[PDB]
This record gives sequence, structure tokens and C-alpha cells, in this order.
Amino acid sequence: PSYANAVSRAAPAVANLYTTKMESSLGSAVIMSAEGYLLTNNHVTAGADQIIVALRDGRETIAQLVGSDPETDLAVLKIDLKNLPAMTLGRSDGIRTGDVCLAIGNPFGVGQTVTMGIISATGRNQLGLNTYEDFIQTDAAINPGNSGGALVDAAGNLIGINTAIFSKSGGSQGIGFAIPTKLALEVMQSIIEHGQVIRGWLGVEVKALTPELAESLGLGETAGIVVAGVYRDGPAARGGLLPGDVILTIDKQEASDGRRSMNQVARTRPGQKISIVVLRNGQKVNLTAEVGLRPPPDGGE
Amino acid sequence: PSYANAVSRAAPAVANLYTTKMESSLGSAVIMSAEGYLLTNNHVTAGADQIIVALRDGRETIAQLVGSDPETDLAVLKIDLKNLPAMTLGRSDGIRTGDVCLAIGNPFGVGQTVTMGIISATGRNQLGLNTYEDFIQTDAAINPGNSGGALVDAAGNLIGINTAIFSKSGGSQGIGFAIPTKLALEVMQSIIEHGQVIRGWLGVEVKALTPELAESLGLGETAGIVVAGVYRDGPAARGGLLPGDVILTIDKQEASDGRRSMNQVARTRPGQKISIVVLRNGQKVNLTAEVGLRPPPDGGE
Amino acid sequence: PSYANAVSRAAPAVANLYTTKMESSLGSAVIMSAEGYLLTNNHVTAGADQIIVALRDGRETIAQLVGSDPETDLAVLKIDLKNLPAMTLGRSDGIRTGDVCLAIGNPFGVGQTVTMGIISATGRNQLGLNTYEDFIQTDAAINPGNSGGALVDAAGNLIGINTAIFSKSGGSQGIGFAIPTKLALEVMQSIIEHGQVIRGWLGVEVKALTPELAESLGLGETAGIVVAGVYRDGPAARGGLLPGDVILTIDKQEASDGRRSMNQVARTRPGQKISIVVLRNGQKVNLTAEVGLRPPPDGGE
Repeated sequence: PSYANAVSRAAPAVANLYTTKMESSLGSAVIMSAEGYLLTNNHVTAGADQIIVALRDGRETIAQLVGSDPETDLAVLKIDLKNLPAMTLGRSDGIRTGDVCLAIGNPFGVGQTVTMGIISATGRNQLGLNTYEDFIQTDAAINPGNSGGALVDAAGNLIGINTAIFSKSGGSQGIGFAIPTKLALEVMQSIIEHGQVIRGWLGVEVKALTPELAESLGLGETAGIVVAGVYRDGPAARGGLLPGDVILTIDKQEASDGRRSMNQVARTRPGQKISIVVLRNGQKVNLTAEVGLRPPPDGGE
Repeated sequence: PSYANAVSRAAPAVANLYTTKMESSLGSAVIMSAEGYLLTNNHVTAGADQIIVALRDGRETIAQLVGSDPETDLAVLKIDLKNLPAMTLGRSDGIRTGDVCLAIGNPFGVGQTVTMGIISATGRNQLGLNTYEDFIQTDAAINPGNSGGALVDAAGNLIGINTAIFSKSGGSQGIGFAIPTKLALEVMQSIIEHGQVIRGWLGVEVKALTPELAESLGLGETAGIVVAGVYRDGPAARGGLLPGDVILTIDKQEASDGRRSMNQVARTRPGQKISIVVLRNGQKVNLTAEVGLRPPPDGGE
Repeated sequence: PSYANAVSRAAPAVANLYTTKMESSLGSAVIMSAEGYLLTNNHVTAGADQIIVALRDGRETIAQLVGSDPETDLAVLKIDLKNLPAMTLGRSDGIRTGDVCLAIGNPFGVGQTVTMGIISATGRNQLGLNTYEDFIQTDAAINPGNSGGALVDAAGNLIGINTAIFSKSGGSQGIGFAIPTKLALEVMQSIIEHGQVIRGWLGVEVKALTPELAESLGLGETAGIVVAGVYRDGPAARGGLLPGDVILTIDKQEASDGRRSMNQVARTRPGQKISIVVLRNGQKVNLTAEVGLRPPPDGGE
């Protein structure tokens, strides 16, 4: 049929980013509210000395950088303009593979461009682009210049911020990646509020069972987070875990997935303490621990 | 759903071009009428010593070159065959970004190929491929061998002639460009009639305000075509404009856009004269001028 | 609209192939029946010393290789697992160019991936990838890692096994190729039964009229298979055909197309004999001949 109505709704709220540093770079950004806050990638505006925002209706203006979060590759901007169009929000949770989506951006500086595809996959982590990833995968053509633009559903509602691609040729081969809205709103709100995103710290480093040793004290591969390693300071080595310890629950929640344990720990405010039960030599042992702060640290492959 | 009905309507009127020069090249062409006239790109048939047309139903024949227009990258051909299928025409004006479209061509000589996408953008000029550009942008996969084939809407009606692509890899990365039908019919009809396209000549060369000097005698950036440069002969330097002059109206029409002024001047028949009012030192001055002829002069990036 | 329902139906029956040889390789495979038989490409599992099958629901298991057929680039596998989901079958015959289709695979090892396109063309032979080709062409993004996965119609029914691509860049440029289901079932059933595919042998090698000599004894290019060449042993040179002979019918069937004559001969069981009438010097001559066995012998361009 036609996706023009979706385009008409959403394209006004997607902007072209021109940045100058010390040299010149292109990207995209999404207008989140009529008050002038804009969402984009960190690798678009990082180190810029000047950010110009060019809107679909032709106005241009310099943008102020509210703040940035490199661990998710997001950044926030504020512009002083009246009568701004604002993107409507979709539900990242409600999307399904095979749903149709639209990417809106400035690929190769050609101008605002709409590309069409489907959701290829949801929840892509383990990719190796950012510390925290819940990537939406799409086959809508996404190219250098699409960063920070909008991935939008068939009705025009924002489902993601286009950030990266996997490609052998430096341009689209049908495998592109967008940060889900629900994740991007979380990051956007703290930045707007605290100029950054505050995460919690915990020494432990973990891996899967690979259950030859874990076959010992055998279970169905249920609720076991294997521990390997510790770190230099503000450590969780002084709360009771050791290399080889295995964690059934963190803050009374299953350690089935090591990705989830990253998330809970980041969302626990710095300066607090917490309880983890790991299985040592065949019996549940109970620990409790503090919470440190996390220290400070489009894209191809 | 399915675009097969669209394919069934349109594909019979799209032909495979094989050309030999002095060596061998592939392209596509569109059958515009049952009398055997065919539309294609200039860079497909330019310098060919022999053009073969192969139709979907298997017939082949040598084509005669009616004429060509390199400034838009169009060419016209005539074949002697009976019972030719003819492409139906869509309205280039009525297309909207997000509308679905189909590209029909011979990419890499693989054979007639249908690809599907959306209109990514309309009215693309400033690209740097041709002197006169009103490009439709699509993300339907377009590759070398697609030149001169049909961009068609969801019902099968011709909206454009696929001509070029932007790509880092020598093949499709989702950014392809088609010449709108309405423009291609204009060029097609004079070629068929006068063996070429006759345009009008005028010395002036222009640019935008960049209103630091124009901020002087300030206006809203309204109806001002900045002049910079003049040319060697049949000049419009002998009608009254000078470097630095600024033009509010050409032939009683606004100079808001320098692209439009190119178009009016090309469409004014050679041997006539015309009136332009530019703003000199703060007051409207009125000039009038003659019209010279324009002298004589798929694609990647 | 949305293809999610199609994805939900089909994706459970598409598996990720990891193979180790002597080193490591990725591909895809399709679960054809609840008894654990799987279809994939030959170039994915050929020479593997170990094949792991990873299902959408997370189970993994080593696969046994039933057998393989390199002349079509198909291979078959058997896994020992209960409650397997099974792909539903579409009709390769009923597909039309422009129909929507979905490709399901593991491109670049990113994980199970759904891409969307249309049927670009059907019946692609002469490509030069395999001896026997009836390729479905699609513009659904297909990349290295998609081999042996499912090309599926808009309702979720298998129409093809994704096997190859044409590309200048080592990744998708919109021209991908799937083996039709109807062909793949034929190959699958003999492999499952006889561990291989048994074809018949016949010396002759043929080409088109190119009717300068054939213009002699002129006909409409109807039912004429030109002969050129013969072979080393178990030949059909001892049944009566010679270089230059022209064949009107094979086994009382028209030689209009040399591709069809390949097919009839392969499908004639070894050890039998057959009748071919070729036109020699202007009169139909009738031969009859035996049938030899055929001897033994994702992908880019």
C-alpha cells in the first residue's frame, strides 16, 4: 500500500545534524519534545565544537549539548525554537519480528531519506558495539549519515534510534541496528536531569557455566551465573565472592542470564548495598554487598 | 500482499538493451508507445554503433536512435515491431515519500529483474549527476544494468526512469535515483519531434544570498537571486546585469530559488528577449534581455 | 502491514548450522519433518567433520549427514530430538514475480535474521553456479551466513532454500537466489532414500541453432536441439548421433529447450535405453539409445 501517512507524521520531527570539531560530520537527530530536546548518537556529537540542527521545514540553529552517555551511544541536545514538531512514541516492547518499519535519516548527506524494511530481530546484545545493548535489527537500508535518526513503525511512532550497521562494504547490506525507544527514554531522562547517566559499580566479572565443572553439583543450567575475575578498586572482592563462585540470585533475582545482572547492578544507585547468593562447594551461601559508582569510559561492524 | 499484478502490467513494456560501440554494454529501456518509441538513459546508448532491444516475450531487433539529451541523461529509440506492449504512465506529481514503488531492469545482466522499495524522497537536485535534475529517490535495489528501466508505482504505472545510484561498493546500498515521468515526457516529445531538446541561453551565473552583504537592504531572504559571474559570448552582460546584482523576479516571477531560474530560461525559446528586475544599491531596477541558444556539452555516485 | 505471523509460523523450523572441518563455518538449515530431517546447502556441510544444529528454542545437537547432492548444492541432515517444529511447504509453481517473500537465516553469524523482499524473477538457469538450476531470485537481503535457510512466502510457507547471491561487495546488493521447493523436495527424497541422487548419463553436448547453418532446412526455430561434441565413455556416440546432428524430439518430446533435455536425461534411470529423432540433411531420422549413470563431480557471484 503506502507508508506516506507514517512519513508525514514522523519526518517533521527528524533533523539533520552537522557538526564541526577540532573536522566536519553529518548525522541525524530526533525531536523528542516541543521544548527543543533532541536525541542522537554519542558518536555523532562527541567532541563537536559546534552542532547545527536543520529541520525539515528549513530552519537551522545551533544546538546545545545537554549531555551524553557513551555506554549506550546516546546524546541529548536542546535547541531554542518555537513551534517545534515532536515525535510520537511507539512501544519497543510490542514490536515483533516481521513488523514493517521505516528508517529516517541523512545517508551520505544526500538529504532526509526514508527507507523501508522489517524488524529483522529484537533484543540483539553480545554484538560488541556498546556496553549496554538491546538492539532492534532492521533490514531498512541504513547507511553512514543515518546515525541518530528515527526507526519508526508503520504508523509513524518512534521505536528506535538508528545507530549502527554490519557491512562488508561500508554501506548498507540489510543488517542495521537501532536502540529501542524504551531504553532510549530511560537514558534520555537522566541526561536531561543529571547531565549524565548514573550507574552502579560491582567488581564481579562473569561467564556461562560451560558445565564440565558445573556439571558438578548438577542442575538444569538453572539460575547459575559463573564468576571469573575481580577488579582493582571499590571492589566486590571485599563482600565475599571469589573466582569460581557461582551466583544463583542477585538481589533475590535469578542469575539465569549474565546480561540481566549487568542491568540490575547499573540501575542500583551508588552508595547502597545488596545481597547475592552464590553456590559454593554444593550449598547456598548468602552474601550481601555495597554499590560503587561506574567510572567513565554511523558505526560499522 | 503482492505486487504481481503491477509486475504483469508493466514488465512487458520494459526491454533489455545490449549495445556495441568502438565495446559491449547492458542497460534497460521503456516502451512508451505501440509505435515503437523507447526511453532510456543517454549514458547507455551514447556512442553505441549498434543497439539491440530484447523484449520480455523473446523477440529481438536492432533499434534506431531517434536522438538524445545528455543534460538530463535521456535518449529515445525507435524499433520496427508490431503488437508492442506499451507502458502506462503514472503522475510524478502525485507521488509521496513512503509510497511503494517497483524497479524493473537488467541488473548485472542477470535478466529482467523486479525490485521493491519505497519513494525515499522526491525532487532531488543539487546531486551533481546532470545539469537538470528533479530526481525521485528510491530504496528499491538498483544496480549497474538498471539504467533506462522503469520505476513503477504499486499499480504498475511509470513514475520514473532509473538512472543512477549512490554507493560505496559499486552496487546497491539503498540510495537510487529515477528521473520523474513528467520531466521525461517533456524531453521525450521534443527529441521525437526535433531530434534534440532546444533550450535557451543566458549569461548569468547565480548563488544564494549568504546574507552578510544581503543583510544590507535586509529582507526575509525573499525573492533574491544573487548574481556572480558572466560568460564569454551571446552574453546577458549586454542586457544590463553585473556581478553582485540581485534579481527579485525573472519574467515577472520570483527568484526565490536559483533552480527555477535555470528552468524558465531553458524553456524560453532561442531568439526571444525577456525582462528581469534585480535590486541594485537599494532600489528595484528593471532590465530586459534577449534569449540565446544553449550550446552542446548506470552512473554511480 | 506486518509479516510477524509468517515469521512466527516459519522461524521455529529454521536452524543455525555450525560446522567444523579439517576450520569453522556458519550456515542455516530448514527442519523439514518432525522426525528430524533437515535441508541445507552442500557448500555449507561439505567436508565438515562435525555439524551442530542450534534451534530457535535454544537446544543444540550434533547432526548426522544423510547424504548430499552437489549438482544442485543441496544436503540433508538428521537430528535426534523430540517435539521438533516442522516447516510448512508452499508451492514453488504458484509463485509470481512481485509476490512478497521472507528470507530466514544467520547472516554474518549475527543470529537468526528475517529479511523481506519480493520475488524478483523465477526460473533462473544459465547462471553458472550449479549444474541444475531453477533459481528463484529475490531482493530480500541475503548475505554470507544465509545459506541453507528458508525463503518463505507471505503466509510462512517454504518456497525455497537460500543458496547464493550476486554481488560486487561480498554482501547483499539485492540480487539473491533460492532453490525452489519443488526441486528441493525431489532431491531431498532420493537422498533420504538412496543416500544420493541417481541421474542418467548421455554423451551428447548441445547448443542453440544460431541459425545460419540451420536457416538451411529452415523452420521457425521450432523443436531443434543442435548437437556439438560427444564424450569419452559410456557414450551416446554408439547410438547414432554425430556432431552437427539436430534433435527435434527426445523420448517423443520437443527439443525446444536444451535445459529440458538435461532434465529428462537425468530423470531417466541408469541402465535403460531411449529414442531421439534428430534432423539429418533434411529428413527426420530416428535413433534409440541406452542410459548411462552420471559420474560424481553462501556462494557469491
